[PDB]
Amino acid sequence: LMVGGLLQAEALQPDPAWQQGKLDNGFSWQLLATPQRPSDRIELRLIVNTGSLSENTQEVGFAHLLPRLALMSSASFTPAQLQSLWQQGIDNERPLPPAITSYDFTLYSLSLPNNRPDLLKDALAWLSDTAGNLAVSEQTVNAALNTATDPIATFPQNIQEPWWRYRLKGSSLIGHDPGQPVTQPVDVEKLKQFYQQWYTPDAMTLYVVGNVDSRSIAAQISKAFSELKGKRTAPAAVATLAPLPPEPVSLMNEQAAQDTLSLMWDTPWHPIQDSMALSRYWRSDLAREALFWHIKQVLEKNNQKNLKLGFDCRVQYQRAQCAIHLNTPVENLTANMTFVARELAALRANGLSQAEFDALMTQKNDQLSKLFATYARTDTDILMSQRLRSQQSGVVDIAPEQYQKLRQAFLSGLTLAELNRELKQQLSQDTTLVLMQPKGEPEVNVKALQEIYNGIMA
Ligand SMILES: [Zn+2]
Ligand SMILES: [Zn+2]
Ligand SMILES: [Zn+2]
Ligand SMILES: [Zn+2]
Ligand SMILES: [Zn+2]
Ligand SMILES: [Zn+2]
Repeated sequence: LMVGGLLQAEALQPDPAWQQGKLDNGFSWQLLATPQRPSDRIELRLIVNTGSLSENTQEVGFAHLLPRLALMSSASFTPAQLQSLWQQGIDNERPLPPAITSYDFTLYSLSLPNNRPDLLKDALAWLSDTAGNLAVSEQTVNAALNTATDPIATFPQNIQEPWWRYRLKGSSLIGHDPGQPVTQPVDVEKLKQFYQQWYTPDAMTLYVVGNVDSRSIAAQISKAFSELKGKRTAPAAVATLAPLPPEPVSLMNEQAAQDTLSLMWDTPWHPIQDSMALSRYWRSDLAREALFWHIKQVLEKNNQKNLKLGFDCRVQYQRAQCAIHLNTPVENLTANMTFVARELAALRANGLSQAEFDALMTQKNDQLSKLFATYARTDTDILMSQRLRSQQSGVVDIAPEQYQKLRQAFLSGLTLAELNRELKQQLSQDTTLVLMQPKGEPEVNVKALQEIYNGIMA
């Protein structure tokens, strides 16, 4: 017995449900078998770490063009077979385009019916044709440029948004719009060289979610993709944004019905490495949720003329963006902004009441109790999008039993004082006012609006 009287956190566990492997050429794959979704569609995603940032000025639009070629013709397919695949390759809801191209990636997507081994074979053949034997010729390029529509999407979905144009300023993404048309006539030889340079197996990951046979599909993936050649000499491009400037701004927008004033915060994102970071993230997230929740409730009890409120957070380009959106006619803007700003001032100073906190925590405890019920009811495409979001944005995916344990301990440990301090800290960082106006609406003086706002927040 040691004579003393008055004298760590566990490692986070990656979710072992996600089986992973690497082929000898560096091709990566990840598989989530879903026997709880035995009849749901099989989702396949091929991410290639090649986007518009890979393009020099003689290659503008090349990354966006390549996937359209893959829809004109594919080496393993007759026209009839290619059409048959794609007629049966789109999800029943939240359908995805065949490919999405962006600054630092291209994403190919197929959604197959359940219990169709033939279509799984075809899907893998289409994806391997695309990955290593893309049909790049004068004939396919001409055909692609003469389509009535553009089946290839971008991320962000609308690069032309005045908000996006503003947000892009000071970044490395300028002059690399991912959906730009190619310069014609196309140097087909240069296009093929670009494809061979940048479509290398070490820059690819295949993801599969569904009630599949994990033993046979691993073997099929190896046989489909192990012959790909090439290696990147440098790390793949990573798209990064500059910090959001602090100044208020008005942006005219041609699709807006009415104004949206956004109260925004933008900060560097630090991926969660350990349990302590996880807890800090959850405290911050819950404060954000609490505030939105509280304002929504106050609004339901105290109607404000023509106000609709929105709230969201995203992690993208290594930045965390959290926004409160006030959708309002311009005639009601100052009143509606004042309504929200007075809530923020009160929450900054005093936070939640104990009763409000206890309500919140009952609700969060309820949601946690529903964890596995929610999971069982989750469509394979949602499982897939969650995984890609985790992977692309660096937001950690942990074993669900560990999640349940750590989240329970977070909720049971959290005090009013702690949540209110987090609220105070968050709201003590100045917001950034971003006003979107409809085209044709007289410009609002956002400096004046900022002064009014500053008055309330004093
Ligand atoms: Zn022509
Ligand atoms: Zn396009
Ligand atoms: Zn938003
Ligand atoms: Zn309040
Ligand atoms: Zn689905
Ligand atoms: Zn277990």
